[PDB]
Amino acid sequence: GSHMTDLAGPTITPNLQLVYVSNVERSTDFYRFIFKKEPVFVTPRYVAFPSSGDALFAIWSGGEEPVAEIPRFSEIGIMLPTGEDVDKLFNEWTKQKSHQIIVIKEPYTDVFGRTFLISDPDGHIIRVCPLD
Amino acid sequence: GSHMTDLAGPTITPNLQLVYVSNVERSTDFYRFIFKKEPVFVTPRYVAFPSSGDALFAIWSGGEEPVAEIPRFSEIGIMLPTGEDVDKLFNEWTKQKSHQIIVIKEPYTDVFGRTFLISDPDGHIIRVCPLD
Ligand SMILES: COc1ccc(C=O)c2nc3cccc(C(=O)O)c3nc12
Repeated sequence: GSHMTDLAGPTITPNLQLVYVSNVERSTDFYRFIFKKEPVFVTPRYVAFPSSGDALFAIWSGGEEPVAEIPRFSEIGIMLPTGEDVDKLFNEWTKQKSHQIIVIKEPYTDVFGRTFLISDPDGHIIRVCPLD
Repeated sequence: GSHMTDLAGPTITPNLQLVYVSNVERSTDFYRFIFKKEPVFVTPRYVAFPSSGDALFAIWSGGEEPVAEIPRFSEIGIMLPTGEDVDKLFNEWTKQKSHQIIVIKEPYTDVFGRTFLISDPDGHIIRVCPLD
């Protein structure tokens, strides 16, 4: 070709979503349950789960320990194909008994569509909604 | 009738990384600059950028406004092909003259290799680190 397209560095993508956890074992168990998936990389302080493409979601005990009382300003979002899927997942999580699932917001409509919020063991906010 | 017996729900993936922002237009400009990409969609309150694959990174003014000095317990991560790419990006971002970038931590080798930290306009932590 005549196409010198690789002279400006690698692409810059927010391909990691990382949350600080108090205990990696407990959070690994929690996210295995939420995602119905095994992690792709496991170490005692850092565990990664797949996202789309080359992106990852990771839990890490090397940051600052989360404090329950402190308000949070970001969310771990899970986009499902349809609004029916959102309601089915809410029903599944709130009916099953083994795993504690803390509901923060009941299903409602927001900018995302039909959506609900739960908390993880360290107070991280998880949103379920439809695909864009 | 149906010839399918699969009763599984849809794949559950953390495919939305969402942060709360005070000034959507300001944050749109910031992220357009650091990602060198246009948003997928823009509304007054809600803007998304591509992450990898089908995943998105989004900014939203409809949550709770982030407050300076409230500690944060999560990071927006940017994973690059090599450690050398990490140092090169820090040089690029600190050399350019057109956008203020607040540096939290200059480059160094952590337990996972070369890394640095910056802040976004609303105090969200952004980490640059290596894939490998
Ligand atoms: C923020 O933390 C990380 C980011 C990206 C990584 C790339 O795979 C990564 N890998 C690790 C491998 C071993 C141990 C740790 C640890 O932090 O103890 C790791 N932490 C990592």
